[PDB]
Amino acid sequence: MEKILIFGHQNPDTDTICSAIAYADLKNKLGFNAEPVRLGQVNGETQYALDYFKQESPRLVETAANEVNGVILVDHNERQQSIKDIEEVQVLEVIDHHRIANFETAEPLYYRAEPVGCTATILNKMYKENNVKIEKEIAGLMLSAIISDSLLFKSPTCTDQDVAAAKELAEIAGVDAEEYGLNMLKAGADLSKKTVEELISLDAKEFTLGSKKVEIAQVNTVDIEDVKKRQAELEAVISKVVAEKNLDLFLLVITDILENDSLALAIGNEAAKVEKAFNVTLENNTALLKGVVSRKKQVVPVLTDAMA
Amino acid sequence: EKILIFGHQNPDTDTICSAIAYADLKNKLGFNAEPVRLGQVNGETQYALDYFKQESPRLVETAANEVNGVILVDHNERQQSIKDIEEVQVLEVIDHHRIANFETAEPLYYRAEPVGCTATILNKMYKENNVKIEKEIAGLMLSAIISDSLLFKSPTCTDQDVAAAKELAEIAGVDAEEYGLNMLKAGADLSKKTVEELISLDAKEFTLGSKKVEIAQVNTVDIEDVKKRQAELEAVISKVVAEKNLDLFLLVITDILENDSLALAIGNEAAKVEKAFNVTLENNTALLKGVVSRKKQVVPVLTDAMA
Ligand SMILES: [Cl-]
Ligand SMILES: [F-]
Ligand SMILES: [F-]
Ligand SMILES: [Mg+2]
Ligand SMILES: [Mg+2]
Ligand SMILES: [Mg+2]
Ligand SMILES: [Mg+2]
Ligand SMILES: [Mg+2]
Ligand SMILES: [Mg+2]
Ligand SMILES: [Mg+2]
Ligand SMILES: [Mg+2]
Repeated sequence: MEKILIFGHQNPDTDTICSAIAYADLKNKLGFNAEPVRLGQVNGETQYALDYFKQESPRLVETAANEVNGVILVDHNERQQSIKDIEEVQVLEVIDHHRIANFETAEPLYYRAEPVGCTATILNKMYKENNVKIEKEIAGLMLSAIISDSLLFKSPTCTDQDVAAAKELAEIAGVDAEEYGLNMLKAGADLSKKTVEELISLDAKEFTLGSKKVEIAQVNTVDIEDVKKRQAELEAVISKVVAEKNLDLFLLVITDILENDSLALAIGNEAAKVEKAFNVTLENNTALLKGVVSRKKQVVPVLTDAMA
Repeated sequence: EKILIFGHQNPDTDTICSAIAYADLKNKLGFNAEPVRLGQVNGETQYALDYFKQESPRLVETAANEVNGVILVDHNERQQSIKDIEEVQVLEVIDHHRIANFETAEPLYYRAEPVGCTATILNKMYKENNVKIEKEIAGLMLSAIISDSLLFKSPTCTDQDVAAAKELAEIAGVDAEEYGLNMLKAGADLSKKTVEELISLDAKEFTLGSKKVEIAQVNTVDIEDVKKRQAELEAVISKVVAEKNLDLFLLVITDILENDSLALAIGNEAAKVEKAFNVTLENNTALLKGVVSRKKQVVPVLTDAMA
């Protein structure tokens, strides 16, 4: 039975780790041969979930073509967010909830994207479609992904489907979603103890917006000022990445997850397009974005329109 | 509120019938959809609309003057879609092709399955939403499946396609084999067709690596009947190659009873057809035994060969 690898994006988050584990479980329970893997270090929010539910971290890989011919992507599609040698393997399936870009196949495939708040909400439907029981620990990881992506049901990407899926999965997992979820989210927002290099990379994604090359990184914090007081250090590492990767823009979004507001720090030739996108004035490279917490819903679309 | 649903340029039975069927499902669920088309209805699709007493979808050239959002069926690539596709939001895609030249600003509902026909996916969607398929609509969906599968002979045809067709033929009240052989024959009637029509009726454009390609297909019950028009075919094909700056125009002339095709290849990259199929072009043509599917048996190997 031909082996496949399943993985999410570079700089993995809880949905990218847990949705890879869950979809590999659904495949293997149906008699196939899948291994969930990861493309970077597990963050502290995800580690809390894996520890709580007694599950192992997926194996770390740098490339896939040395191992397999076919892969499945979860929680992303764009080539520059994926594994370094993505061109060298066949993408058999994608299960995702993002915009589509920089993604091509030579052959027909199973591509399933729904504009819901979490990839795991889609995988929940797929377990039921295939008459596979969800084990307690698997449901716990799927719940963890929904809580992470929805910021405990506060994010504007959260839908009635995500809420319903979380209710089902919390019951299967044997946990109170609010109590568990608060503890998990707090494990991820712990950060006056992280390097600025980690801050700008632990939830960074690259994009192309028209002709322009862009990186958008986000930090969950419970306090904007204990990030903002490090602006000189943040500018030094961000400017280095801008030069090395030839970026037109690096946008750091520092989100207060308990107030649902964000501070932007924008560096690069196209920093003024942030002003157009959010109707905002950059002063000393920053601006407050009130209400903005979602990169896929509230940052990527307007930044595209402003840049074009 | 108002949305348009449509398939590819040079519409086939799946593109017309899946647009009609998905609009029906949206409308039965309380939404506001109209199915439209991007080109003239072919003789196969016309046979189906006459048989099931259904009108042809309204022909449109642009969408942005009418609506803000659209739904694509049976395609995704921009160059196969409506000319002003960049000026509207794509809300959903239901499809069974490779993905390319397709980008959105926002998340969307994208549902592609590597099955034999878009209508096979829509059949599942009616069930997921608990909506009854009307007799006339089931016949159109059936027509789409028979068309894309060449009466269950194409290698794209899966067990899901066969199962869908069996349910829909029962709802439609027809024998699939008898109706299907007749419908397919209606599209294989090339007697009143100009060579301009022959190379455009079922033509699709692609970019394969960095090479610009057009692949047209024609259904026949006698390859040699179209092969005797080769000089006239080469005239119109070469005109297209020049006008569109193509690296390759490939005409695939398919014997729908024998499951073989004759290739006619014109353009700088014609020799890549020899590599893709392990054949030798003689006077610009080569027999491709077993080859009937563009999405499964032509596009992938041509892509490899041209890389
Ligand atoms: Cl009519
Ligand atoms: F995610
Ligand atoms: F089709
Ligand atoms: Mg993610
Ligand atoms: Mg996600
Ligand atoms: Mg996430
Ligand atoms: Mg995120
Ligand atoms: Mg079609
Ligand atoms: Mg089709
Ligand atoms: Mg077709
Ligand atoms: Mg076709």
